[PDB]
Amino acid sequence: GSVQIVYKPVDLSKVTSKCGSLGNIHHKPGGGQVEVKSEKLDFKDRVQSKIGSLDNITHVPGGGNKKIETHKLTFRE
Amino acid sequence: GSVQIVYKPVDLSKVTSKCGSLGNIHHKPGGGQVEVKSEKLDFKDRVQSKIGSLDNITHVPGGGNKKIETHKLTFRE
Amino acid sequence: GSVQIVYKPVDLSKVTSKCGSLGNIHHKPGGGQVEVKSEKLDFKDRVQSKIGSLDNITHVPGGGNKKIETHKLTFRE
Amino acid sequence: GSVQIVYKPVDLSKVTSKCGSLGNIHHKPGGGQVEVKSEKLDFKDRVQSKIGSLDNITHVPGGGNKKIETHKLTFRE
Amino acid sequence: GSVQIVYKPVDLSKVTSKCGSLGNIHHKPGGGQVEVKSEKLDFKDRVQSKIGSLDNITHVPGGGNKKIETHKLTFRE
Amino acid sequence: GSVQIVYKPVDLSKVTSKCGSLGNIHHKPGGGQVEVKSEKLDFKDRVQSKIGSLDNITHVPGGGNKKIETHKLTFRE
Repeated sequence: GSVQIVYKPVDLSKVTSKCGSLGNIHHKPGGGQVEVKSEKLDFKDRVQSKIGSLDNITHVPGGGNKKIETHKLTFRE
Repeated sequence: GSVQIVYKPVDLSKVTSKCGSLGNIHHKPGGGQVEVKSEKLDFKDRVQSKIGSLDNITHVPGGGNKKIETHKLTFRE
Repeated sequence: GSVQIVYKPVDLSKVTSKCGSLGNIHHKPGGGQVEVKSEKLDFKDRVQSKIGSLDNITHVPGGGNKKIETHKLTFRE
Repeated sequence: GSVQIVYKPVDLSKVTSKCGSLGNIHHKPGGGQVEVKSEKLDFKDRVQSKIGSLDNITHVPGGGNKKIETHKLTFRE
Repeated sequence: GSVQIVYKPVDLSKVTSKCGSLGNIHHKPGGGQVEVKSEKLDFKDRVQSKIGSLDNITHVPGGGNKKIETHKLTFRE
Repeated sequence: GSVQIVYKPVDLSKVTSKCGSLGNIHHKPGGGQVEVKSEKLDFKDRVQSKIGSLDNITHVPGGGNKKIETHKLTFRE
């Protein structure tokens, strides 16, 4: 029993963004309140949690192009 | 029993965005309240949770092109 | 039993962003309050948590292009 | 009296020529005579002149694309 | 009296020529005669002149792309 | 009287020529005669002149791309 595998993906792909300008951008979020009251917190076994936040963000990329690839090859016996 | 596999995907694909300008953009979210009251929190076995947030975002990419590929090949016996 | 594997992915991919200008950008988030009151905190077994934050961010990349690749090959017996 | 002028022409123009081949080209102009007889020549005040020529030309550009722009802004008082 | 001028031309223009080959090109101009007879030549005040020529040219550019721009801004008083 | 001028031309322009080959090119101009007979030559005040020539040229650039720009700003009073 002979197994022969060949894996030749050939990728010539271009992700591009030509952008003349971005210009003025104003972010004016109003002030807020986030009150939380909890008596107990028994976190365990890979628990990820957030308890109380106010997130203000201005993410402005001059081209935010994102390319994600994933190659995977699994062989058994 | 002989198995012969050939894997040659040939990709010549272009994701593009030509954008003359973006210009003025105003984000003025009104202030809010997010009050939460919970007595107990027994989180376990891969639990991901958020308890109390006010998320203000301004995501402005001059070209936000996103290309996602996934190649997968599995062989058994 | 002979197994022959060849792994030749050939990638000629370009992620690019041509951006004439970014210009003025104003971030004026209003002041807020994040009061949290919790009696107990029994965290264990890989627990990651945040308890009380006010996150103000201005992430402005002149080209924020992100390319992520992952090659993986697993052989058993 | 206040004058405010903004001059933002945004040009994203491409002049291109894809040409597989040019190949053989033969120029065989027959010999000629250009006899001129003039008694006087009183040239003055920016006079440009040619008196007697035989012009043989072979202008072969592999892409002779020519882009000409002109921006002009004049302000008085 | 206040004058405010802003001059932001944003140019992202590409002049290109992809040319697979140029190949054989033959220029065989026949011999000629250019006899000129002039008694006088009183040239003055910026006079440019040619009196008797035989011009043989072979201008072969592998891409003869020519881009010409001119920006001009004049202010008075 | 206050004058405010801003001069921000942003140029991202590419002149290019991809040329696979130029190959054989033959220039065989036939011999000629250029006889000129002039009694007088009174040249003055910036006079540029040529009197008797036989110009043989072979201008072959592997890409003869020429970009010419000119920026000019004049202010009076």
